[PDB]
Amino acid sequence: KIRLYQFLLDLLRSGDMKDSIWWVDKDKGTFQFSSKHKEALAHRWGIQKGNRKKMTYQKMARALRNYGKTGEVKKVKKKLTYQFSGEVLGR
DNA sequence: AATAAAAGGAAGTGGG
DNA sequence: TCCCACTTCCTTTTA
Ligand SMILES: N=C(N)c1ccc2nc(-c3ccc(-c4nc5ccc(C(=N)N)cc5[nH]4)[se]3)[nH]c2c1
Repeated sequence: KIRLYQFLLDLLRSGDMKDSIWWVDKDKGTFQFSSKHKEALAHRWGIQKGNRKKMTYQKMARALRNYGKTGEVKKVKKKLTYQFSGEVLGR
């Protein structure tokens, strides 16, 4: 099954949910969620995974935070903003 | 207060 | 057995 960081990168590449997520500086890999429209993106993640419960942005961001140590995705000191690693952006 | 963003410990679920 | 890669639950903290 697809990994969360890959789901997000795929969305950013396709533009399919541009009202929920967008690049801030794509060269740096920084991206930002919509305050008002992030829940619809979280719902889509849960449905893609076939999880038992409805996915929420809160639970999706809980998963995102686990990438902090390994480095695939890091939180940026800006509202609803995160940053992919160079490895993730290259691969 | 109401609302939201951010955090993280801990236990549960998948598929190896 | 026991890690993967989250998911789910609950509580706290800050703005
Ligand atoms: N509404 C808003 N416009 C808004 C905008 C930006 C915000 N940036 C925050 C936070 C930053 C740090 C926070 C925090 N540091 C913690 C340490 C420990 C724990 C714990 N559970 N031990 C919890 C913590 N939370 Se909250 N809140 C914002 C709100």
